[PDB]
Formats: sequence, C-alpha cells, structure tokens
Amino acid sequence: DSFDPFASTRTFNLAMTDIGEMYFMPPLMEALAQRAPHIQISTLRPNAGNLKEDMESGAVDLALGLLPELQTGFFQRRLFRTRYVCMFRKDHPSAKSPMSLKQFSELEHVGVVALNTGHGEVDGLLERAGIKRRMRLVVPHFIAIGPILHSTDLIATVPQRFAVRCEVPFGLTTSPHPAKLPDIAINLFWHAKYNRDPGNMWLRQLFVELFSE
Amino acid sequence: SFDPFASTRTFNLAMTDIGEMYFMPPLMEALAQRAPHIQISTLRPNAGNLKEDMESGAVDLALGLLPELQTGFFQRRLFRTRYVCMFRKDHPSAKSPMSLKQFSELEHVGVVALNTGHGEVDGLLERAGIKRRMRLVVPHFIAIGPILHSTDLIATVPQRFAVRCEVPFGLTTSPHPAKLPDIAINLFWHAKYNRDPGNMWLRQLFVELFSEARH
Repeated sequence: DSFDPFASTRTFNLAMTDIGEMYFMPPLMEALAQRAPHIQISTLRPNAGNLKEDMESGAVDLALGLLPELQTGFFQRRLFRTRYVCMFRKDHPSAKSPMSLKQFSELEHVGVVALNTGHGEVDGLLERAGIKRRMRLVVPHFIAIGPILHSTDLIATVPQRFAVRCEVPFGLTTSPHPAKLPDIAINLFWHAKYNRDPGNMWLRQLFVELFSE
Repeated sequence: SFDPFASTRTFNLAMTDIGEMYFMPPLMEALAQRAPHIQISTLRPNAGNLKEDMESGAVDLALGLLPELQTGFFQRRLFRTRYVCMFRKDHPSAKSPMSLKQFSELEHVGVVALNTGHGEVDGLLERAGIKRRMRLVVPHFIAIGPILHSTDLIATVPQRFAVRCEVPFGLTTSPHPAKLPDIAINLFWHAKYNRDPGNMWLRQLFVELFSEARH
C-alpha cells in the first residue's frame, strides 16, 4: 500500500497491559498530535481472544509487553528492560530509601495480583525467596495503587515505570527494591505478514524512537 | 461475635476499577484505626461466577450497578453519580460549562467500559445524534488522567473518578453538555450473610463512609 501520516485516517489497534496503556499512551498521543493528527488509535488487553489469530488477520497491528506466547510468524523487538521498585508516600512515618529487607518485611503491603502478565510472578517470587509480607490489601490491577499509597502508610512493589508515572501526581517516593528481583523485558511484537507494510512500519519506528533505550 | 480491633479475617469485595480507585483509599484509611489486623482483597464483578461466590461466602460484598443481583440479594443505595466532562486545566480552548458545540468540535478519548453502566455512554451519545472525533479508544479508565494531562483531548467520565484525578493530574471538569442519565451506585450482600456480625459491621462502615443519603 502507501502511507502519509499527515493525511492518513487509518485506525491502528494496539494490544497492551493496563500499565502498558498508562505508560505508552500519553507520550504516544502527545507525539501523534504533531505527526499524524487524523489517524485513530484503539487499545485492548492481550487476553481478549484471540491475539494470534487477530494479529494474523490484521485486526491487531502491534502488541507490547512480555507476551511470551507469540513466537513463530512474529517479529519482535525489545524496547526496554524495567526493574521492580518499592514505592510509598513521601511523608511516610518510617519508610526509607534505600529500604532494608527487614523493614520491608516489617511494614504492611498492597499486592497487585496482576494475573497473566509478567508482574504476577513477584507475589510468588517473594514467597519462594522466603520473604514474609503482611498483605493488608490485595487488588487485581494497578489502577488504585497511587490513590491508596497516598492516603495510607502502605507500601507496594511495582515496576519502575509505574513508579515514575505516579511519583509526582500522588506525592510518592520510591526505593531500590530490598529483594533480589529479576528485570522484565518489554518488547514490541508485530506479525510477519505486515513486516513491510508502510503504516505498520512507521508506527513501529515511532514506538522505537519514543520508548526504546 | 466480631471484634474489629482483634479480628484477622479476610474480606473479599467485588468492584469495578473506578470503584476500586474510589472506595479503597478512604476505606483502608479508616480500617487503619478500626480494624488494623484484618485483610482486604478485591476483584472485578466479571471474574468468576459472582452469585455462586457470594452465596458460598467467597465474596462478602459487591459495589456498583450490578443489575444481575436480584434475588437472594439485599442491596443498599450508597449514592447517585452523574457523568462529567474532563480535560487538562491549561487546555487551549476547553471551557466549563462546556457547550455541546465545542464538545462535538473537540477530540475525545473513549473508555469502552464493557459490562458496566459506563458502557452505554458511547451509544447514548450516538443515538442522540452527537458526533465525536474518537481519537483514542481504551478499554478501561486507568490511562485517562495521564493521557488528558499530556494531550488536548477531552473525556466523558463519572463524577467521582473526576474527583480523584483533578488534583493529581491538574485536570478540570465540566457539567456534561449532553443529557445523560445518572448511575445508581449500590452496596450488595447476600441474604445468607445479612445477620453475620462481621459482614454487617463492614456494611455499616461502607454506609458511614460513602452514603450520602442523609445529606
């Protein structure tokens, strides 16, 4: 086909995690305002069936995150790797940075289940490393984290990006995590069929320009 | 009997993402003094089979619209919330109260919000013949604040959600230019546990904290 961002009115469909939405969308829409102001963007969670078939059909253009299932017929590219960080409200009575493992186990925690994303492991990685945490609140997803941490003496274990997005708006501070946790690798997946498609290419290159390290 | 100051029970609460964002901070803040040894865990209403889970006792309370819960379920109105138009405060052109004209002229973020009272909006507007430049459509509300803060987009969003996001993201709101209905936000619990001291107490706390009935 052909592609002119100035004029293009095409709809792009992006699969991403909720945090992925929170992190990618604002600087992307900000960029798209000056680069392709007439195209449309719609996001969806990866779980919603069926990612392989939909990406193969063209219903979904790109996908971002761990998404380990996509292998054959899929090009991928790593935008960045992110570390886990301990985050809490700045005026916290006792929390300190860098935080000791002892204090970590002593304090009370909010847990994000984060089922079927790479961030679901943490609550188990800590358990298998023999680190007791007082789980005062357990929520499925990350949306309520900032608000909760701001109004309580709770602490949370979140990826560094979620921390940076929330630090200023909710008066939160962070701390290098007291527990040896792995990094998460964040990739950009696109189907091999559309590897040469000008539009898909352009949007890809934009994602790389914006987010890659 | 049930003693909050001593109890170490886990309570399970079914609620939407916005519901989480709104109910959870002032609740945990309150529980810090009243019952500092209990545990709370939340979940979306769609996950699992909610009636069976609530009847079995896996889920204690559920908050929202939830028209599915009719029989064997007692409900209690916590409040009524109205739709509001939100955007960043330093917006080049957006004004409050916002004119319907300007609303149709500006660009929008849509939250699909499937299986919610909030899902209807995108349709209610269409059937009222109101065109919108849907620049970005997202499934849920999590990315809204950040997006609005960084772009000249505007969004149709529930009153309380707006209240949560105004201060952190430097957002202003506006009475919605379109005639939209109010959503009724209720507290549901199963009839089996209507007399259960713990469940009763937690209900009473939810009423004390969030009910606007008397005033």
